[PDB]
Amino acid sequence: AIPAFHPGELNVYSAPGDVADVSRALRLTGRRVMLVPTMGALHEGHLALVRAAKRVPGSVVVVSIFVNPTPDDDLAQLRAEGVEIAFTPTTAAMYPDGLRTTVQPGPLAAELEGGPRPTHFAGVLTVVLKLLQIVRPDRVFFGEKDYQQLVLIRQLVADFNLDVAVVGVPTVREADGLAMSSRNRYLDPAQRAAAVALSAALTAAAHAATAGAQAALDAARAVLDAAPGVAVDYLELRDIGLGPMPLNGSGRLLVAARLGTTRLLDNIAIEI
Amino acid sequence: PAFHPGELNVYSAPGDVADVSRALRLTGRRVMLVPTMGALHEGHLALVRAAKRVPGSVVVVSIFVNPMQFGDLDAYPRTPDDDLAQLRAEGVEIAFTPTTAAMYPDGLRTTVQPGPLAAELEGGPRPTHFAGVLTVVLKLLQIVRPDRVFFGEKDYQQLVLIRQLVADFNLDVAVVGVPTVREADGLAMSSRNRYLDPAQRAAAVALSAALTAAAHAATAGAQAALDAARAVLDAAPGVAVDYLELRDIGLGPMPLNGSGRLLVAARLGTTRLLDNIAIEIGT
Ligand SMILES: COc1ccc2c(c1)cc(C(=O)NS(=O)(=O)c1ccc(C(F)(F)F)cc1[N+](=O)[O-])n2CC(=O)O
Ligand SMILES: COc1ccc2c(c1)cc(C(=O)NS(=O)(=O)c1ccc(C(F)(F)F)cc1[N+](=O)[O-])n2CC(=O)O
Ligand SMILES: COc1ccc2c(c1)cc(C(=O)NS(=O)(=O)c1ccc(C(F)(F)F)cc1[N+](=O)[O-])n2CC(=O)O
Ligand SMILES: COc1ccc2c(c1)cc(C(=O)NS(=O)(=O)c1ccc(C(F)(F)F)cc1[N+](=O)[O-])n2CC(=O)O
Repeated sequence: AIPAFHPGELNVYSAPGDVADVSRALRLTGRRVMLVPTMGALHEGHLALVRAAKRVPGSVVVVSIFVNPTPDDDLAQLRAEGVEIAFTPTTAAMYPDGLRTTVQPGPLAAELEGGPRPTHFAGVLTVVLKLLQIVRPDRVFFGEKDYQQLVLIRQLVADFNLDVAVVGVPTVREADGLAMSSRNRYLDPAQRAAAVALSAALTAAAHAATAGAQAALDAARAVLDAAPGVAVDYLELRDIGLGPMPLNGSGRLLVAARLGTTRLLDNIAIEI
Repeated sequence: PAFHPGELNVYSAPGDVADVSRALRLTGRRVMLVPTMGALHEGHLALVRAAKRVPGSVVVVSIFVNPMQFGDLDAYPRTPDDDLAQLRAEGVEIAFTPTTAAMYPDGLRTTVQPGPLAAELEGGPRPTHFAGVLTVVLKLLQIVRPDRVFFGEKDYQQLVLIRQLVADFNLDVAVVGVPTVREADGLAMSSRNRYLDPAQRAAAVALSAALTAAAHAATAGAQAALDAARAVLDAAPGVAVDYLELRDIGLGPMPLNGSGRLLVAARLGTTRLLDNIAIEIGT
């Protein structure tokens, strides 16, 4: 028997087998299954992931809420957007044999964010793989804010021959350009004001780039240097797959910085 | 890609087999995967026959000597003509024969990291071996998307780790272990048996004799079982034992209770032979 599912309502499932069965049944009825993986505390960046998923014709949207080891609020937000499935497993349900077979990323995981957090991406890719196998979506949606993460997921998909489409959704930003993040609330007024330097550096670089890569890097560095209390961890221009930047062509510029105790990240498309 | 039913269709491109598989599954057929490294013998054909018995099945047999799980690699026997001939004789409809470049276009990048079992027994001296195995098996399962996948029980550790992969990454496939096919004297079928000279082939009977001796001795307890098997191994000329271990059936971090598996590995000249058996303690 398929678990109960009411079209056009929010249906909540905490058991991996239940969401798996419902998803399978829905695919067999027409629908194109979309997955938006989250850690809850839904914000406007997640709204953008959900909206992108909703507009695929014949979509049913699954939003997972899972913290790797309000809910009331999150669920009402999903209802308001017309999401039909929430998948809300316990740690036990995801890891019933505990930590055992895992995903080992390629060497990109050791670079950039992998310096301060050398095992973080192993966890991310392990959980993303599991969610993909459980839900079996046609398309999975991620923000571009965590660009290295996104690139690693694309590697996962290519490397293990997964049959899902990975969709990256442009970063949602505050009115001054600060990339949305659960961390922004912690900034005091001076830090919040300084934090605009990250996005201003990157947008300056993207426009400076007609004058070449060095001009782009030097423009972003100059903007970051205008900001007090912004400790830059890295500022790197790479190809779009995060290898070495080619002489000209498309790239990505990534920054990370610490403001007081808070780490912020941002990145942007660059054309040289 | 063309699929002619009742004939052997050989596909190298992963995309071709993936498409044929998906199309079959959508027309009601259930897809069975028999993943092998070639050099096929009657034990592999037992896998195929098992798979064939599943009502409405279509059987895919993969043949791929996976470089990521190894002069070792160059030494592995390759007999593709015999292999395809045997499959056609068994009525298999799909053989999947990918190139190394098709499987590993980006070389080694994302991989499967097994749990701690991979560092024991066969894995202790070979620390990446089972990573290589689980990585290729994951890939073959994603490509083919079978309903069921079939392995022999002879490489029991490998089988258990595959069960762990399946569980741990929520794969939607049933894993089927098929009991080891044996020569008339008891010797486990293996693509490595061809490397036994006549004397070593005679002596090799000691593995299976030891294991069956232990399974019967076990009414007298674990010590009697192990000591029976050791005695048979010790009486055999030219058999050098690498390990003989009685473990719980999952080979996991739990002591032996009523049901165990007794594992042996031993070298005959340069040939390393494995075997195992179910053991019931006190029966
Ligand atoms: C489209 O615009 C944006 C802008 C920022 C975004 C997002 C979208 C999404 C996130 C985000 O979810 N961050 S998250 O750390 O909660 C997270 C972490 C891991 C995973 C993954 F699936 F990959 F494991 C997903 C999410 N997630 O919540 O989409 N964040 C950053 C944040 O949540 O702080
Ligand atoms: C059927 O004919 C052949 C020919 C060569 C073979 C094999 C079979 C199997 C291997 C091989 O390496 N198997 S193995 O990678 O599973 C292996 C071999 C020896 C050890 C040992 F524990 F002894 F070190 C471990 C493994 N292993 O399971 O990691 N090799 C390569 C080799 O022995 O170097
Ligand atoms: C206990 O002694 C050892 C000795 C070497 C080990 C390890 C343990 C573990 C690794 C290891 O995982 N290396 S690796 O990440 O490059 C790796 C991972 C997976 C695979 C495989 F293909 F098999 F899936 C191969 C490698 N590798 O080493 O080529 N390596 C090889 C290394 O670090 O280069
Ligand atoms: C039902 O009866 C049997 C009896 C023995 C079997 C099989 C079936 C299947 C195999 C076998 O080797 N299958 S396999 O080609 O996928 C394979 C090849 C090499 C390795 C190695 F250890 F070298 F890595 C393992 C497997 N495997 O079976 O886990 N073998 C073992 C062998 O040929 O040594």
